[PDB]
Amino acid sequence: EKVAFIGLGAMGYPMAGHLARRFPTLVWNRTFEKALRHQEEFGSEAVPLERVAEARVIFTCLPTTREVYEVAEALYPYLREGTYWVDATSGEPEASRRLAERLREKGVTYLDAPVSGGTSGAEAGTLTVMLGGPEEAVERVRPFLAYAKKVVHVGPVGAGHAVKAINNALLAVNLWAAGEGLLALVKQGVSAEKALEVINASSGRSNATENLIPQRVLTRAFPKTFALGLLVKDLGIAMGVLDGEKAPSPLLRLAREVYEMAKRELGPDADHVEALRLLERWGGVEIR
Amino acid sequence: EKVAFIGLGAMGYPMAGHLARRFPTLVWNRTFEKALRHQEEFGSEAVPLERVAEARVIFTCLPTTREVYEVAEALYPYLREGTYWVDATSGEPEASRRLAERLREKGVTYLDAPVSGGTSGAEAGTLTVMLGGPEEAVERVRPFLAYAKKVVHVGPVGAGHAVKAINNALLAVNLWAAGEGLLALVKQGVSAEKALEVINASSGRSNATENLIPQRVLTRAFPKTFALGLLVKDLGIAMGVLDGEKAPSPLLRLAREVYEMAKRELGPDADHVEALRLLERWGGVEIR
Amino acid sequence: EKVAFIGLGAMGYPMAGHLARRFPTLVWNRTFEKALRHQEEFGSEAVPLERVAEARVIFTCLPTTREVYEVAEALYPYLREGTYWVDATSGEPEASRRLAERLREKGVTYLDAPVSGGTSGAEAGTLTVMLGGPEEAVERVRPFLAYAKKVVHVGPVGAGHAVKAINNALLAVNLWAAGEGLLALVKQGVSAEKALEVINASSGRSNATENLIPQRVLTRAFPKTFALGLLVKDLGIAMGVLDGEKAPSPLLRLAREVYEMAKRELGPDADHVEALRLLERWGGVEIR
Amino acid sequence: MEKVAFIGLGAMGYPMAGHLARRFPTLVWNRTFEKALRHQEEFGSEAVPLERVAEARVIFTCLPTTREVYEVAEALYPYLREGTYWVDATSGEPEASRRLAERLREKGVTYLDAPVSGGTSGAEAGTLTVMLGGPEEAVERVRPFLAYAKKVVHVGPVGAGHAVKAINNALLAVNLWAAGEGLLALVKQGVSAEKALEVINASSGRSNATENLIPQRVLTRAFPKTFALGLLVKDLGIAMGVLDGEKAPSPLLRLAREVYEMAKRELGPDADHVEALRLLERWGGVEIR
Ligand SMILES: NC(=O)C1=CN([C@@H]2O[C@H](COP(=O)(O)OP(=O)(O)OC[C@H]3O[C@@H](n4cnc5c(N)ncnc54)[C@H](OP(=O)(O)O)[C@@H]3O)[C@@H](O)[C@H]2O)C=CC1
Ligand SMILES: NC(=O)C1=CN([C@@H]2O[C@H](COP(=O)(O)OP(=O)(O)OC[C@H]3O[C@@H](n4cnc5c(N)ncnc54)[C@H](OP(=O)(O)O)[C@@H]3O)[C@@H](O)[C@H]2O)C=CC1
Ligand SMILES: NC(=O)C1=CN([C@@H]2O[C@H](COP(=O)(O)OP(=O)(O)OC[C@H]3O[C@@H](n4cnc5c(N)ncnc54)[C@H](OP(=O)(O)O)[C@@H]3O)[C@@H](O)[C@H]2O)C=CC1
Repeated sequence: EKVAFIGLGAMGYPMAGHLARRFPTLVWNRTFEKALRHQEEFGSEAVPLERVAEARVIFTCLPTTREVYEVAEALYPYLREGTYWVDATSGEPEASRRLAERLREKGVTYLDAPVSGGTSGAEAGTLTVMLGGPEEAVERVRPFLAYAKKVVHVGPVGAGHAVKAINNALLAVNLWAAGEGLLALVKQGVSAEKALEVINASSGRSNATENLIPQRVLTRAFPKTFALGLLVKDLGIAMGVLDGEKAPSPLLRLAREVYEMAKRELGPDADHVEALRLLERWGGVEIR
Repeated sequence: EKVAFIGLGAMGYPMAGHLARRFPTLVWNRTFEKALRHQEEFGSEAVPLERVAEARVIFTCLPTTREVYEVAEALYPYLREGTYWVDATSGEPEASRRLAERLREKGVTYLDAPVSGGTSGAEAGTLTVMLGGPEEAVERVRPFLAYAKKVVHVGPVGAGHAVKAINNALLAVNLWAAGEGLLALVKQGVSAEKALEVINASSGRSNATENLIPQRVLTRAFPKTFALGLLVKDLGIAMGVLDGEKAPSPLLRLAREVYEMAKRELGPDADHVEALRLLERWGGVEIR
Repeated sequence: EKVAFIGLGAMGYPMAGHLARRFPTLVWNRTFEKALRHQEEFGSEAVPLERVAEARVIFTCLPTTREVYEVAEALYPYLREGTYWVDATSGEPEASRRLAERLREKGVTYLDAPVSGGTSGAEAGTLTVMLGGPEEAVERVRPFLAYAKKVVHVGPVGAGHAVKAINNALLAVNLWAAGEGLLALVKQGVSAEKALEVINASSGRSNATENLIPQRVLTRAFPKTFALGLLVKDLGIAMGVLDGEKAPSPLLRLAREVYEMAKRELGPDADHVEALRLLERWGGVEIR
Repeated sequence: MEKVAFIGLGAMGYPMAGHLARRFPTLVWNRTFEKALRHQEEFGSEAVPLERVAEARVIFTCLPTTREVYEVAEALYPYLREGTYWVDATSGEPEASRRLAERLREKGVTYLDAPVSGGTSGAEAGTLTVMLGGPEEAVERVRPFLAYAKKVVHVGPVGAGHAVKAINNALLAVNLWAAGEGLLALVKQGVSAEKALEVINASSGRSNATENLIPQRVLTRAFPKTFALGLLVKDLGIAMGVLDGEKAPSPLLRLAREVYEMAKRELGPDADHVEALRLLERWGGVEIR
């Protein structure tokens, strides 16, 4: 059937590409040049936002729930009953539930579907998806997830965003702690390369030490794939998840504050892994 | 040639078993019944501590450098020139360098060779070894490491212990943060099983979420393989490493304090993963 | 002119008494018994909630903004233009700003006016008031604050609540840090009494070391004046203040988590200063 | 006749030795000797080469760290006479100071750690608080010579004074920084820092930091230089050593050392300790005033 994608960003562009190669796909983006470019590259069709309502399934991958609200309100007058809204934005659980209630007024079923895998996973089409919403709706949308591999239904609306936020909080902690430790080792003469060869074959290994630090930090490449400002935004959502019960969570709480320092020192558009540059700055040595 | 192993503990017993099946091996343990048991099971030879001096390579896997010192002093009169001392204890860099100096007076070459892989890695014989010491000595001992797989030379004496401490600090942080995050998700109705299925296929994954939490926490098994007290001891050594330059290290500094709380609440002989029981206690819910 | 006071708790009862001495005063309490008692003691007049709208100045001293909202909704149909609402509740800045906007629709000017000084200060009529609101409105209500001594205009609506929350957050940090410090000194043999004599005459002094620890901890008296659960609640409001700009605030964020630990270990009913009992438990020694 | 001597005429030492100079015949020495000469002209002390310091019955030192105390002790070692007292006002290390005490004992010299609190203003007023560590007999003998102090407390054996000083400064650090985080948040939402402090200083959250440092140095934008940020970090380092004794859970104090290290790395060790708040203003994009 016909699907539509809104938000052709670092993640949305490649994600919509997989959709375009499997289904008749309509695409829209605020900066429309991206939509025209996408049409030429993948066979999708660039359309005015209003036409997105023609789709059986509408996909969004925007910065925050705030922007998803914006596009939903713009489409509200045209939305048709029986339509599904798959939101791949790393959004806010509560605001998303309110959005789902609003969409139901038009017979549109909303599901939070944030993802993990980065731009490389998006390009490969192997993104892990954490779905939140009705089981019946989940079954209906699974076949349309052409850009994913592992798809997990984690609960009702909002549960997906909650799991994504916590996942990113763990990534943040793992990455920053590794930075602190490696900086200390490098300063006393240990090869960062050697330290990681050991760590990645030991109990302290994480996706951060295995697939981010060696490739982006040791190489000094620091490619831009996920804005530091967006990671801080996710950490903020994670704090919201922690506020539910407010059980003692000193480590994750501190994580939000340290990444905020990095954001203030390096800027929101720096890559998230560049947060380690702050440690290098204070340390007076590069993790190299 | 002859090798000898001192300290048949959770790690030492299986480690010495690999040596016993490759080389003529002598074994000794403070609680001697363990040595007699080892001899019966692996074909090693239980001997008085003094006879360990007959070995070309002496291995130790004790609690701390303090105990390595105790054993070394007891052996001083018997140590023979040309002997190698491979210390698999998760020891202190500085104290080990001092010990290496005094052993060098007897013609004994000390190498810090701490390991990672846990009791399961020790049983399989796939331990990762991080060696600190002279290049020539490293090449001489490699063939005797029958309980290892990945063996990395990370620097001079003490460097091995330094890397191990940092590796364990990363494990500690990764593990606790995961606990804080999963606790929050569980309290709002999300299955830890589901959350981990997502996380272990996402960017927040780590050895802690992949191989410790599902196996020990979700199952409620909490097997005893690595004492919480020893992990706190390792964290203490890591803080010594951070003290070298004293670059801002908020996350790792906090990690030592939270695990200390767990130790004081649960006892030093609880398994290190049981630290998460403190979070379950505060949260009033089990991580499942 | 006529005034009305809502909420005759440990703070409100004496506060309304000071008002009764100067102006015709109407009083209301969730439970009538207290209002009748007040009338019989001060000459105020106990009335049904509806009559409170007859006053020129309405005062509220309730548990939280939630209750202030409840009373506001009940009085809304009766509120008259040109009326002032002075809220002495330790409320939430944001929710209170929304309330002020709602009340403005009725020509009612809301001013947040939390107090410090406790029951002793309320009884003596020497409370310190931190006012948030328009300059002209502040000048208008100053002469009505019969229960106060120091009255300070700290900013726009919400600023009073914000200062109250931050103040208690600082009290929390100062008290806990002092505990960690004193615990270490006591463990190594230093007299808690002598340590405090020095500190209280030195740069590290605070109201906590000066008027709380020596009188309540060293003596083991631990009198109940401000519940630990209430301090945690105020710390929560403080985190909300922090959330406005989200500038790096590691110390204050950590403070909320450590007091939450105390609350979960000792219970909400324990006095706030008893939080140090948790440190005593871990340290294995009393701060005395 | 009996004389006293002071080594290290710094921010603290200069005025401290001034109080001694107007009270007893005092010999003074400073690495940068021009400082010693100026002191003689200003207080009536006698600037002399380091060797003459051993002529004193009581020798005072107020140097950066125990390290400098050590090298000055070695230089004087061959001249030290039995029966002399060494009053060390340096904010030093407990353990290193104990070894120094043993070493000095070889010459019949009695060491006492006597770190102080009160800042340069307290030093000038002669109202410093002193925390003594050492033998009761020695303490009683030195009390009458502490002309720059008001409150004097014997807290224990050698090293105990330095320990209490380190913890005191750790508390100051936490109090000052937390107030900064809180004030930064308040100013950002339209709250008057001046008025907020008036309330806080009349409430439970008050501390010496909010009462006598922030209003006078930050709100005014004056940021006078009286106590180097680098030295405060050094003190926090010593405080961490005190926490290492038992290693009971101490999250707040541990974190305090890390945040001030950040400030030191960003602003430099020679900035004033209170300038650490400039880092918060930097991140906040607003000044606390
Ligand atoms: N990058 C990564 O590695 C991962 C990111 N995510 C999450 O995916 C989401 C998007 O991230 P990413 O693709 O990197 O983001 P980018 O910044 O690359 O793209 C953001 C997209 O949102 C659009 N947008 C922004 N504001 C508006 C608006 N007001 N109205 C309409 N469209 C708007 C942009 O349009 P325009 O082109 O006009 O600017 C752009 O298409 C975020 O929630 C992020 O946290 C999840 C997993 C991984
Ligand atoms: N367990 C794990 O998962 C891992 C542990 N390590 C490190 O390995 C080292 C040992 O750990 P683990 O095997 O779990 O320890 P255990 O507590 O199981 O064993 C400790 C061993 O040291 C011996 N020992 C203790 N005190 C003395 C002494 N005074 N003189 C002589 N021998 C003594 C014990 O003898 P006895 O039988 O008489 O008590 C025992 O053989 C530690 O440094 C630990 O941090 C490293 C990686 C993994
Ligand atoms: N400032 C304050 O508010 C307080 C400081 N303290 C403690 O007092 C001690 C001194 O602080 P402060 O007075 O501010 O320090 P300053 O940096 O102002 O002065 C340090 C003094 O030590 C001397 N000095 C430095 N290195 C050497 C050396 N290698 N050999 C001989 N003399 C040396 C200096 O000599 P020169 O003139 O040649 O440079 C100077 O007289 C520190 O331990 C500090 O932590 C305690 C309470 C308060």
